Amino acid sequence: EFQVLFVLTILTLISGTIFYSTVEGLRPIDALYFSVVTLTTVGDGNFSPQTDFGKIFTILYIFIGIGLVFGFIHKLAVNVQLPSILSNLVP
Amino acid sequence: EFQVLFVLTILTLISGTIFYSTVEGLRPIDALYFSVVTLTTVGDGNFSPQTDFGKIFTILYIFIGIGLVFGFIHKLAVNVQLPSILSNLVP
Amino acid sequence: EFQVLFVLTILTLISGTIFYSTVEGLRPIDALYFSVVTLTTVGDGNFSPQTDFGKIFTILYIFIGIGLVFGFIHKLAVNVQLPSILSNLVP
Amino acid sequence: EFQVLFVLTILTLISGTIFYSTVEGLRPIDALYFSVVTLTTVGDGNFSPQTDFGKIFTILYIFIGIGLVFGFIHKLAVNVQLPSILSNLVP
Ligand SMILES: [Ca+2]
Ligand SMILES: [Cs+]
Ligand code: NA
Ligand code: NA
Repeated sequence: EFQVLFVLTILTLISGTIFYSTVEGLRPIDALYFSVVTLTTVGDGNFSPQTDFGKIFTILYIFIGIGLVFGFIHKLAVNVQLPSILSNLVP
Repeated sequence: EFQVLFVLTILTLISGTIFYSTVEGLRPIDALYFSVVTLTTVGDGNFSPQTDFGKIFTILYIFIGIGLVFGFIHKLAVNVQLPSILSNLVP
Repeated sequence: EFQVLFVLTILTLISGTIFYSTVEGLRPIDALYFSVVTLTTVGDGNFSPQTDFGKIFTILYIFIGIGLVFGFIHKLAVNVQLPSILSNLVP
Repeated sequence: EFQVLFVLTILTLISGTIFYSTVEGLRPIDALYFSVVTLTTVGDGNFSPQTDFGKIFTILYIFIGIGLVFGFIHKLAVNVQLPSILSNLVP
């Protein structure tokens, strides 16, 4: 579950990294950063896609990627950080 | 369910597209982009409504549209991407 | 329930409106707009508090106000828009 | 529960405050502010990490910290503000 959500999140972020570095001309790390803050809804206060292709892609990317990213965050905390903390609350 | 949430999400986005292109003078694609990142809470780091009508509309648009948009995202992932992935996890 | 969440959301937004217009010097509508996009997590890409008092207040405002605002959105959609749409799905 | 989530949220914010003030050169209050709006997904419309170390750290910080911060907000409202309001609804 967590492994598949992890793999799935990685693939979605790789696609965004390739898209923004190619179409929007961002350095790969900046494309990855933009993909991450976009799908987590944090957003970036400096950059917004400048091309129409970039705007359309971003719209579709958000709708398809938000659910998955939050599912991963949802499990990464409930099935990986909770116990590591819950079990660690046992005297 | 997914079909109605899909239709309902589309109508909400069409209203925002018409509103921002008319009152805030945005090109339609930019108005659609702003509507999408606003209702998904991603936000835009470059544009904020410049008119008071735009600010009031945005406030009301957020309260009314956020629930619907996330319900759609909630189903688009649970009832359309999960199985397509879950059923695909079957050896 | 919806009435109390509505009243409670209004009071929280009035406090933010008074705070930002006084301490950060924003016009009331801009202070209300900032309060709304902050508590809904949309954010504003143009304005961030400029004073240390404003930054501290914003931090506390977010932690205390986010839960309430989303509870209101949660009910405004589940107990006020769903049926109005659900009951309207009945042939 | 609320006490542990409170302590855990504080430690996560202290780490971000130390990181951004050191690597990104922000004044401590600005580093704390950035950490808070980032983990709550509000975002900041003015500042984005300028260094690659800062961008990578922010990506990891978001994935690890978002779940915890929202769990805290989730309990701070359900187990600390609801009753204080619910019990106060009793004539
Ligand atoms: Ca900006
Ligand atoms: Cs945001
Ligand atoms: Na958000
Ligand atoms: Na934002």
